[PDB]
Amino acid sequence: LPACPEESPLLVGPMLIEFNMPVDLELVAKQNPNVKMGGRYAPRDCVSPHKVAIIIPFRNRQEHLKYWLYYLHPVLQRQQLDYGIYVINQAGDTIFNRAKLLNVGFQEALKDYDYTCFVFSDVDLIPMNDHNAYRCFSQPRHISVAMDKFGFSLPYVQYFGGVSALSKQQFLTINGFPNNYWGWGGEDDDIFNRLVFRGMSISRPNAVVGTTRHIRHSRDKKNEPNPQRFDRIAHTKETMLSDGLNSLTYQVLDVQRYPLYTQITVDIGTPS
Ligand SMILES: CC(=O)N[C@@H]1[C@@H](O)[C@H](O[C@@H]2O[C@H](CO)[C@@H](O[C@@H]3O[C@H](CO)[C@@H](O)[C@H](O)[C@H]3NC(C)=O)[C@H](O)[C@H]2NC(C)=O)[C@@H](CO)O[C@H]1O
Ligand SMILES: NCCCCCCOP(=O)(O)OP(=O)(O)OC[C@H]1O[C@@H](n2ccc(=O)[nH]c2=O)[C@H](O)[C@@H]1O
Ligand SMILES: [Mn+2]
Repeated sequence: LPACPEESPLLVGPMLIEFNMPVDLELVAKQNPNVKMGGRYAPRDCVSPHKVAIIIPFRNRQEHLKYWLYYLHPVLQRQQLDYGIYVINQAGDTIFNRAKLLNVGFQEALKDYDYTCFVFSDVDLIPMNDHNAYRCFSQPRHISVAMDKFGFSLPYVQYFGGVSALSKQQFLTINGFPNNYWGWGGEDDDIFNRLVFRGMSISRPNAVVGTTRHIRHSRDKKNEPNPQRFDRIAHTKETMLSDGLNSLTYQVLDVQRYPLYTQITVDIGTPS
C-alpha cells in the first residue's frame, strides 16, 4: 500500500452540526461499516502516517458521547487516520479528575497499538470543519480554537483546553499531564505551562477552520471549581518534574470493546 496523500482529498470542509435529535449507536455503527470493534479504523487503500489514539475523559456523559461518536467517526475516516477511540470512565462518585484520566488513556492505549499521536478531547466538543486535523504536528496542537461558547474565538491567547493533540514524544517530554488537579479548572493552563517550559509553542488552524460547537450543558456534580488551581498553575515548572506520568498509578476495573469505542473504567482514587 502506498502512503496516503499528505492532505486527504476526501474532505468537504464546513459541515452542519446539530444536537436536537436522538442518536442510535446501532444505526451509527451501520452508517460506519468500516469502523472495527473497539472503535478502530485505518484506510484500506493507503497507509496513514497518523496513528492516533483519541482520548476522552468521562463520567456520566453518555448522551454527549453519542453525539460525539455520530459526528467524529465520519470525519476521522475522511481524514484518513489510523485511529482508535478511548473513553476513560472514572469509576466511583468522588471528585472528578480530568487530567489524570487523560494520563490513564495515554498509558492504556499504548498497550493496544503503537500509537504515536494522542488527541485529548472533551466529550461535548464537535468540530464544524473537517479541515481541522485531528492528528499531530511538529509542535503541540490546539484544535478547538473557535468555540461557539467563547464567541468563535479563543477566550485568551494561551488557552489550550477542549481539544488538543500531542505526539507521543511531546507528551513524554512534559512528563504527561498533572495528576493533582481535582475538580474543575486550571489543568489545561498547567499543561500549556509545561509545553512552554519545555521549549514548545502552540500550533493552531485558523479561526474559521477551527470553529467548534460545544453542547450546552449544566454543571456536573462532583467537579466543583478547584480553589487551589490558581496556586497550582503558578508552580508548574517545579511540579511537572515529579508530578505526571512518573508519579501515576491507577487500577483498571473494566475494559469494554464496543463497536464504536473502547471504554476503560478506572479507579483513579482521591486526593493524597
Ligand atoms: C490580568 C488578569 O489577572 N486578568 C483577569 C482575567 O484573567 C480574568 O479572566 C479569567 O481568567 C481565568 C484564568 O485564566 C479563566 O479560566 C480559564 O477558563 C478556561 C475556559 O473555561 C478553562 O479551560 C481554564 O481551566 C480556566 N483556568 C483557571 C486557572 O481557572 C477564565 O475563563 C477567564 N474569564 C473570562 C471571562 O475571560 C477576568 C475575569 O475573571 O478578570 C481579569 O482581571
Ligand atoms: N452554565 C452552565 C455552566 C456549566 C459549567 C460547567 C463547566 O463546563 P465546561 O468548562 O464545559 O467543563 P465540563 O464539560 O463540565 O468538563 C470538561 C470535560 O470533562 C468530562 N466530564 C466532566 C465532568 C463530569 O462529571 N463528567 C465528564 O465526563 C467531559 O469530557 C467534559 O466535556
Ligand atoms: Mn463542557
